Amino acid sequence: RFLKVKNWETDVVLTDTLHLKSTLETGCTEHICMGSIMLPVRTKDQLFPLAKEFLDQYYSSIKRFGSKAHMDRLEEVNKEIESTSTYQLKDTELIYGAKHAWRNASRCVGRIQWSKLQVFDARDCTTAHGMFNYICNHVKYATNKGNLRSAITIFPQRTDGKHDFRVWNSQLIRYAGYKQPDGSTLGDPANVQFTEICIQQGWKAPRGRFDVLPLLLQANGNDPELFQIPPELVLEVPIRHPKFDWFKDLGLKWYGLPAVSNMLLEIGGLEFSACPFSGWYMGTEIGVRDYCDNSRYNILEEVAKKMDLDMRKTSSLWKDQALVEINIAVLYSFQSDKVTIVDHHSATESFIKHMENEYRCRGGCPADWVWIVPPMSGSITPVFHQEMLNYRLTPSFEYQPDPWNTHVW
Amino acid sequence: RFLKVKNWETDVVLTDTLHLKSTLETGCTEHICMGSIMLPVRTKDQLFPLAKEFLDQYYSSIKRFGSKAHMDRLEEVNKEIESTSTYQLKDTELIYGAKHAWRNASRCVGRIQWSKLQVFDARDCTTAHGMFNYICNHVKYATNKGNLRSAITIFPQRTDGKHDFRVWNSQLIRYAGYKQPDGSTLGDPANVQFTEICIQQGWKAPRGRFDVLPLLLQANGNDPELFQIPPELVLEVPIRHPKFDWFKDLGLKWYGLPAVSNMLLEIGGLEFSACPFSGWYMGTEIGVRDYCDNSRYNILEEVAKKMDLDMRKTSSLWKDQALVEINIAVLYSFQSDKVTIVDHHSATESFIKHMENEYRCRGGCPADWVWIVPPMSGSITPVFHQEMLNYRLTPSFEYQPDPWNTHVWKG
Ligand code: HEM
Ligand code: HEM
Ligand SMILES: Cc1cc(N)nc(C[C@H]2CNC[C@H]2OCCNCc2ccccc2F)c1
Ligand SMILES: Cc1cc(N)nc(C[C@H]2CNC[C@H]2OCCNCc2ccccc2F)c1
Ligand SMILES: C[C@H](O)[C@H](O)[C@H]1CNc2nc(N)[nH]c(=O)c2N1
Ligand SMILES: C[C@H](O)[C@H](O)[C@H]1CNc2nc(N)[nH]c(=O)c2N1
Ligand SMILES: [Zn+2]
Repeated sequence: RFLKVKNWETDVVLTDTLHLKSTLETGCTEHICMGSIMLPVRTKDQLFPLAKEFLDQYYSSIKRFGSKAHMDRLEEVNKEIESTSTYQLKDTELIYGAKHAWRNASRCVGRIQWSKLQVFDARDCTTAHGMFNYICNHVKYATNKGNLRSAITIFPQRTDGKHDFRVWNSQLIRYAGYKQPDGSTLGDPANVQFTEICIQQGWKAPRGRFDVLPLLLQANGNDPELFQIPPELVLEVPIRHPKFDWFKDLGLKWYGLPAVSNMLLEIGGLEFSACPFSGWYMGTEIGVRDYCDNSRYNILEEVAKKMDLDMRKTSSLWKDQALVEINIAVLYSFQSDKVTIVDHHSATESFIKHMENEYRCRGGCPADWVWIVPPMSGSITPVFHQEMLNYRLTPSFEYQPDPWNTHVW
Repeated sequence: RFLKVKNWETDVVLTDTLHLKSTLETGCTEHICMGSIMLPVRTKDQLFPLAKEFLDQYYSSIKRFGSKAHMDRLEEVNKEIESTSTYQLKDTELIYGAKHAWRNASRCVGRIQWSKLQVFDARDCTTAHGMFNYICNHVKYATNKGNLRSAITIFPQRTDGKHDFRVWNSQLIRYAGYKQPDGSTLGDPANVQFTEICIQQGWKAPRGRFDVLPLLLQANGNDPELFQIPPELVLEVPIRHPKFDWFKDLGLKWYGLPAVSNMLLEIGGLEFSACPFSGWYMGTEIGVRDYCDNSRYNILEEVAKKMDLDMRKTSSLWKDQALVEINIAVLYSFQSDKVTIVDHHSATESFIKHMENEYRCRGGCPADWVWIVPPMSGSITPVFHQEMLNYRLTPSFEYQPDPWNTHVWKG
């Protein structure tokens, strides 16, 4: 019932009690571990337990548990659900809920930052043009001229499930991908399907390698609509290397603002299906994953060639050498252009400190080791040596089906 | 039931049915995943089912399930258990068992090789001197002048748990570690406690940075005895770098033969508490873990110093740079001396081919992602992108308590 986690580098042992407050299921059983699997409406009856659980933790958090104001709010929400089949969160609850969904995100190494989140309440939004406005304002606020600030914008909650708000983009800012007669892929291969949806809905694709995609926004269950984000709001960084003068000629760039927009925020049983949120990048996300995944920009081969490495045999570690250089360049470029970025050493060191705070202050910290350990140089980061327990707490961010599969036109 | 795994790089989807044969528990529940936890006397009653399950598996593998020989062997083992409380494996069953424990080892990336395992049957062994002789022969056979061959030596099984055979070394070949009065460590800090035991038992320590430890061997529940492996049997590689000529002057070397000696082999309910096994290295085990863990040789700083990397900010990626150079050095050095080694790209690519094969022919391949993914350059290896299912099959290799924690000293 009480669980221990050990760090094998430092011998520090922490005791987890927070897992006993775990609501949702993991995918694992006593017979099988699904730890490495990527992906493993509410009737009146289901909603009240969920609301009570949430309000209890909320009132506890402001040191008012069992107070008249606590009991009063529980009755008010109970009455509202009994009458309307749903309920509305107070601003204070919504903010607490959003901060806690981030605090609970077991796959996020950046959670030391969880209490500094700007929450933009977009529950009064009714159209896609309204959504576009809210999103530009979020983009501009979060970007802050390179001095990035964490933010989330929360559109109206699901009702009967036929009037869903959705941002169809997987992130607010991404690059288009196009299949060519050639048989190869121009731009980002991850976005080929989405790019085609944009085209089939009207978008004039410039057909380049780094074309910022249009937002495709769905309000109130309606057909989604296209908008170009003002370019002056999309802060991009040209990638150069501090030692290699040829690096700029690869013609690489990335965007400054990582902003996930396809997830669902669950607070007190309510479901916010459009809740784009953003922070700032850890360097490896771009340099290792975006640039080097075989199925992404896949640039290792071109870079290795320019370095004049021996690509005859895997054992020369030519991939590993090129990988480090690409990642030095990402960090140097962002740092030179004064755009907030964190390297994997710094971010994992901060996460270990955050785990210790959470264990000391909350009795635990759900973490998914498979996600938390950076995709390069794993064991030279402290997280590699840290046992982590993974479990699901609410409020939470959850995955949801891509809208093009669900939506009826 | 069927469980699917997806490779996110290739979109190849595989279907597991083999998990239906898993008996042991994982540590996980519906409410918690213990996937990153390092470590998550049998009665007759519990023994016959375990024997039967094993012999059914063996007899199926040789295409003799339900034969007279299968039935006679069940009857014979049954009778042996009831009368003597245990039983003895036939040589053939021991071989099959040890190969399968390797095939089932979900933390092992090298399992493409599982069917090529030399099994040395050391069940007639009775003394520590006998164990020493068996282990020297294993070392010489496995080493094979650098052309490494996988092998395992299997000492007598547990009886009442008061008469255990144990190799106290965690690996047959490892370097001493010595804690100095000033709190620094000479040699391998992983081996400090074990080094202290060896010293106390009477080992004369040379006190250098790469002193091969003596074997500390326990037979039949007796107090363990020290033995020095003949140095001519301990193949070592001096580490140098193909471009950096100062690399040699770091004074680094490593041994060629990775040989785990502290695990317990379970076959058909029987427990082999001393079963040292060996293969060949994947470079990262030495270049990443042994050399660069903060709690091991910890050479990153000195290497990066000598490379004149910018060390004042982690964001220069100096550690990552020095890490790649060290790992190039390890593979170059082994290759130059003709000692078998595999790089992490080759080994993971082979593992994925092994895993796909296993899914087709066996219905699955239990794998622990946390261990299988290499400790550098994770996502440029194909295993990073491969979903894996982890479950426990027998025969198996298991952890067991360090023997200095449990041994009853006879004096
Ligand atoms: C402030 C700087 C932040 C850093 C450095 C950071 C770091 C990261 C990284 C490296 C990942 C893994 C992404 C991947 O590999 O696909 C991630 C995932 C995630 N983060 Fe953060 N994060 C930050 C801010 C935030 C914020 C502001 C939120 C929510 C308000 C958030 C919630 C999440 C969630 C829910 C995931 C899992 C996403 C998924 O499953 O695809 N993070 N974080
Ligand atoms: C032949 C070449 C082999 C290679 C390249 C290889 C590779 C590896 C590696 C890299 C590990 C992880 C070690 C660590 O990080 O501590 C490992 C673990 C393991 N291997 Fe292998 N292996 C080989 C042969 C063998 C053999 C012959 C056996 C037994 C017959 C074996 C059984 C195991 C077991 C039980 C583990 C888990 C060890 C633990 O939990 O500490 N492997 N293998
Ligand atoms: C808020 C935030 C900050 C930060 N530094 N990084 C992120 C993650 C963003 C930026 N880089 C990857 C992207 O994550 C979204 C996709 N998450 C991984 C994923 C999940 C399901 C399916 C596919 C897939 F790639 C989000
Ligand atoms: C047979 C074999 C081949 C091969 N290439 N590698 C190995 C593993 C050996 C050599 N390198 C590390 C060592 O692993 C032994 C123990 N594994 C780590 C471990 C397990 C439990 C607890 C702590 C701990 F560090 C074994
Ligand atoms: C199959 C495996 O779970 C998958 O490749 C994971 C591994 N770890 C990851 N870790 C992070 N941070 N992001 C990812 O996309 C992944 N992908
Ligand atoms: C806490 C964590 O499980 C631990 O550090 C693991 C991670 N993955 C590993 N993987 C391998 N191959 N060997 C190891 O020792 C470890 N250590
Ligand atoms: Zn699990």
